[PDB]
This record gives sequence, structure tokens and C-alpha cells, in this order.
Amino acid sequence: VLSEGEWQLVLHVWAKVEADVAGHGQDILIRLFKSHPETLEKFDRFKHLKTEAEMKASEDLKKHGVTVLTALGAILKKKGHHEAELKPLAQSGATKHKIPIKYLEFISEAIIHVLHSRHPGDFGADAQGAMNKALELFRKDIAAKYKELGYQ
Ligand code: HEM
Repeated sequence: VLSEGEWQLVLHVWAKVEADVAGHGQDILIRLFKSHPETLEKFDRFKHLKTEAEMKASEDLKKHGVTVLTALGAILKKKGHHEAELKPLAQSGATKHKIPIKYLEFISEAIIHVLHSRHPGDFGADAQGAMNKALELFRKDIAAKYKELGYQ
């Protein structure tokens, strides 16, 4: 559980991401692929992407990055009341994609990194801790939904 004041920092931050979803989107994913390349394997559509530059130029990637932030965003504004929203993601990752929780951790890290790089002044320790929590609550919820479906 997050305190109200924590939710706010999370949401205070999200507002900045929301000003350039696509842009936050690509940095996030490129960082992820870059830092944990094995994650690139889940994506048949992106595996032919050999460099940053080509990653950046990919429209599919960029679209995919908006889809991600968009979805994450709906969850964060639910402030912990996200079952409905969460359910479909646990399902597809348990059943179609098989995304391990670890892959979720990685991603959480890229998020953090991208926010800290782009919004230093709005992402100090306090807000950062708050974002970490929020991300943790998401991963914990999903993990439980995964087990309930037979995955993990
Ligand atoms: C912040 C956490 C994430 C969110 C909100 C998120 C959201 C989504 C959404 C909305 C889709 C499209 C619908 C669906 O297939 O479920 C998607 C698709 C997918 N996600 Fe994720 N995702 C996250 C993390 C990841 C991670 C870490 C991976 C793999 C390392 C991943 C792999 C996939 C794949 C393979 C698909 C299929 C999309 C396509 O190719 O059409 N997702 N993700």
C-alpha cells in the first residue's frame, strides 16, 4: 500500500511523461533492450534491430512504446485499485508472451532510469521511492495473477 502523498508524487511525475509519451516510450525500451538484451528475444518484430539509431527510427517500436506507457498509466492512476486493468496483462504474459517477473524488474529499472534522466528536478529521492513502490505493487499483483493461472 502507498500513502496518498506518495501517490501524488507518482502522479506528479507521470504528468511529465504524459507530455511526450512516445519519447519516453522509446527511451524506455531502448534502455531495456540495451541493458538486458535477452529481453529482445520476446520480440520477433524488433530482433532485426541492430543499433540504437535503427531502434529510434523504428515506427513499430515507438508505437509499441506508447502502448506500454499508456497501459501503465492507466494502472498508476487507479492508485492501487487496478484489478480490472491489471488482469488482462497478467493473462497475456502468463499465456501468450511468458514474461517472467524478472523481465518486469528490468523494465521497472529502465523506467526509473529514464525518469531520472529526463526529470531530475521532479524526481528526487522521495518521488523516486514512491515510484519504486508503485512499480513494486504492480509487479506483486501481476505475480499473484500469474500463479493463479498456472504460470508464476
Ligand atoms: C510496464 C510493464 C509492461 C506493460 C504495461 C506492458 C504492456 C503491454 C501491452 C499493453 C501489450 C499489448 C497487449 C498484450 O499483448 O498484453 C504488451 C505486449 C507485449 N509485451 Fe508487454 N508490457 C510490459 C512489459 C513487458 C515486458 C517487460 C516484456 C518482455 C520483456 C513485454 C513483452 C510483450 C510482448 C512480447 C508483447 C506482445 C506485443 C506485440 O508484439 O503485439 N511486455 N505489453
